[PDB]
Amino acid sequence: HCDLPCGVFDPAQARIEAESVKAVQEKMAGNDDPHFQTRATVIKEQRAELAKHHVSVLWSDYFKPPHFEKYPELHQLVNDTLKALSAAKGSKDPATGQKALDYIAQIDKIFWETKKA
Amino acid sequence: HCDLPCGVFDPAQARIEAESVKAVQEKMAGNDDPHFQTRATVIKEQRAELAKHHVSVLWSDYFKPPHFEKYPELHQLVNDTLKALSAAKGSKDPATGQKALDYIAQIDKIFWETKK
Amino acid sequence: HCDLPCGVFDPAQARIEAESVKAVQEKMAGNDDPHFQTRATVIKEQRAELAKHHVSVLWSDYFKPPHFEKYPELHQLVNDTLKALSAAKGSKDPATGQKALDYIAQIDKIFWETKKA
Amino acid sequence: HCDLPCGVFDPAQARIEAESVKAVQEKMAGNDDPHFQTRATVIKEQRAELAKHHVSVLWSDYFKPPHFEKYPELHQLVNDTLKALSAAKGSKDPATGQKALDYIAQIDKIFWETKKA
Amino acid sequence: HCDLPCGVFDPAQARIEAESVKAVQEKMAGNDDPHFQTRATVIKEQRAELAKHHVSVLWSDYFKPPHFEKYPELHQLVNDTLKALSAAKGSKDPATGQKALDYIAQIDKIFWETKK
Amino acid sequence: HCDLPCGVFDPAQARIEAESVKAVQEKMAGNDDPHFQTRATVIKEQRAELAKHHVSVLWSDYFKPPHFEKYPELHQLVNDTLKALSAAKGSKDPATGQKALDYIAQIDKIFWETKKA
Ligand SMILES: [Cl-]
Ligand SMILES: [Cl-]
Ligand SMILES: [Cl-]
Ligand SMILES: [Cl-]
Ligand SMILES: [Cl-]
Ligand SMILES: [Cl-]
Ligand code: NI
Ligand code: NI
Ligand code: NI
Ligand code: NI
Ligand code: NI
Ligand code: NI
Repeated sequence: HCDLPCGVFDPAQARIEAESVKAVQEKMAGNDDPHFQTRATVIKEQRAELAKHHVSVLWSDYFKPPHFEKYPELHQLVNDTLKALSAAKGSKDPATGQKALDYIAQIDKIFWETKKA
Repeated sequence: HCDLPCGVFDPAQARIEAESVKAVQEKMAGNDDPHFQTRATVIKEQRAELAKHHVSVLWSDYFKPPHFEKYPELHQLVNDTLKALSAAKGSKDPATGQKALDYIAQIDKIFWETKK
Repeated sequence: HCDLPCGVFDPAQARIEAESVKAVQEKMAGNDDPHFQTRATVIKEQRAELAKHHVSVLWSDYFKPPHFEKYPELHQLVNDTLKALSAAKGSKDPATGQKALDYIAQIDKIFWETKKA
Repeated sequence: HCDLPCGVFDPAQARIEAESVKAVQEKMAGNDDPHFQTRATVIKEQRAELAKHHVSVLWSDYFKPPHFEKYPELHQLVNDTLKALSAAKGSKDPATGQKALDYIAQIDKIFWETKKA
Repeated sequence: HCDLPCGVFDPAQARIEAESVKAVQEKMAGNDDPHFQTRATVIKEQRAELAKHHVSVLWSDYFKPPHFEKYPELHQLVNDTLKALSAAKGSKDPATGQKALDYIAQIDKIFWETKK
Repeated sequence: HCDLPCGVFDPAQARIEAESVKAVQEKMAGNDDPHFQTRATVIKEQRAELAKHHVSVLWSDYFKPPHFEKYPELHQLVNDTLKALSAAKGSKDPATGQKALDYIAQIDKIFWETKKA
């Protein structure tokens, strides 16, 4: 995940940040205080950016030609995942955070299949 | 974990980073090229620091006074965990990586108990 | 402070960042411009976060088991200081920035004693 | 490039970092001092990582479905560019930096065609 | 620009970041949604800070005493440029973004003269 | 120091980071372990870089045109300090860390005068 390569990767890193994104979006419906809303927006932006970075590192550093060969939809899925995270940044609606998580979940299934044997 | 509070924590964040530290240590044992050794040292330093931040965060942002009362040894455990990580930082021996992982696993145990 | 170890520590690093937090809280009371309010919120989150990092570093990298023996309340003190910094992140009230300073002043008092003996 | 979106992007950001990567690799053949070699390796790693981040941001934030439609090789080219930057990180040979630059150059031509009308 | 020295500099790094500042200012004028305004404010602050770092770097790491002698006004220009960027940070008016861009263009002019 | 402006500045931030630089240079003379030498090199690059940021910040965000009028050599002084910090990044010799400190001490002297009048 660090590009040594160390060969340690886990889509859980991207998932956990994306789970924070959604958690924040949900908290934003419960407290209309301007200061709270602003801190939530600041922190959402950061966690969504870290999520994007973890997704991108998987795609660049972990996934290799035989994976792209076996999963020809994987390039586009990764791109759709990043754009869903951007749409989450730009939105207070938890449905957008959830969409990002659903995409990451497709990445995680593919990841673990490639880790098998 | 982002201090909103957002309420999402998982010691897996510390864990995966400390696993990377150990993995890098293991690889340093295999290949003595100076350039590689240096890159491994750079990376190990980053990963260990990240792991420390995650551990420090659980301690300050997740754990609360009722937990420190029920687990009177938790402050020292977290301190020892951070010191273990500093020691893995300073070392190429994967056993130091593993010691940090062992301490993290003690924290994870407590963490999931408090989730019940 | 850099974990080499280099042996250069000073709670002044935590203190100056916590002073910035309090000073930003004080400025927010003087200008209701929503853009200023938002920038102040961005800056206060960052500074408070750096203050927490400096405080954690002292506890993990400077203080050692004999210090914890001699000051059995140091563990809880450091935890309280970080929670006070998080409470100031979440607030516009300078009294919260002050409270974080109060705790930092207690750590600073212990620190300099350990530099004597 | 910041994901507002601000709509300001330029592959020159990724190019300039990748030009530093190569410059460092070339400087590494001229001075065998261990300390110099170490600082060069440290700085190479950083600039290659920033290059990767600029390439990834183009792919995720600037490029859109009609671009991927018109350039069906663009996903793979971006992936090859990132791996070339990783191979540059892992290498003292300026030919690896140059390969990363040749890839970025293909991205830059495509970028500017999509910016036309 | 990375302090090796690597010898690669281009005021385009400051420029593109300051162009992003101005672009964000322009967009703030178009859409008064609070969430959007906040995100624009977050981003503008980051981009402006990055631009400052690039400018400060040219000044310390690229420019040398012979340049400061040939261009006695360069120290003040760079200082003014950083202050312009701080002012764009504090403002939603794209004219402040443009002022910072104008100062950067003065630096770029001098920079390319010294490359000849 | 955070560009709000918040009005909290102290050259002690630059000073403590430059002390770390010098202290790391001194440690490198005491332990020839190649792994230690490399970590010391990593840490010294980072600390020196933070010191340069703190020095630049004072010059850009704290000092103002009347200060530059009263101290016409302040511009060159700040430039010299940053070049001295870069020279210490590039060196193992503590004399270079010391020189960076010497310059910082001169800025600190001017700073506190401007806090009086
Ligand atoms: Cl890797
Ligand atoms: Cl939290
Ligand atoms: Cl230390
Ligand atoms: Cl964008
Ligand atoms: Cl340079
Ligand atoms: Cl300020
Ligand atoms: Ni890795
Ligand atoms: Ni959180
Ligand atoms: Ni240190
Ligand atoms: Ni942008
Ligand atoms: Ni450079
Ligand atoms: Ni400030």
